[PDB]
Amino acid sequence: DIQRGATLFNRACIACHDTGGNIIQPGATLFTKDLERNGVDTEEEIYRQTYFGKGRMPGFGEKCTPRGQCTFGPRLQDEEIKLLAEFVKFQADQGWPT
Ligand code: HEC
Repeated sequence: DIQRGATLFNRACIACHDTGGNIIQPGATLFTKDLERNGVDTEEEIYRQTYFGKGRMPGFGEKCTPRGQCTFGPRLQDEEIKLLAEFVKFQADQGWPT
């Protein structure tokens, strides 16, 4: 559900990945070229990074561990992270339409 994925992305991701970008770390946007260069232009890789995190990208998964590498907010359920990974892949493929 793209409507549902957009809503969840808007509240859990968009402040950092504004319209597909990255306000913290240049080179690590959600655009296809950056995802590709970073080895993560697949739903499975997007899911894994969202779940466990990397660098200053917090992990959101329920079993993300250790505590310090994960969001200090609530964790996301597996189904939510799957929706988000699908949504990011779809948007990146589409070129992040505005
Ligand atoms: C909400 C759940 C999300 C989702 C789906 C993603 N993020 Fe982030 N992200 C942030 C930073 C600093 C990075 C770079 C980390 C590094 O260089 O080691 C990332 C990276 C990603 C990717 C990979 C992008 C790439 O081109 O390699 C993906 C798929 C991704 N994120 C998804 C920063 C943040 C945040 C700032 C506090 C927040 C919030 C999020 N990300 C949230 C999400």
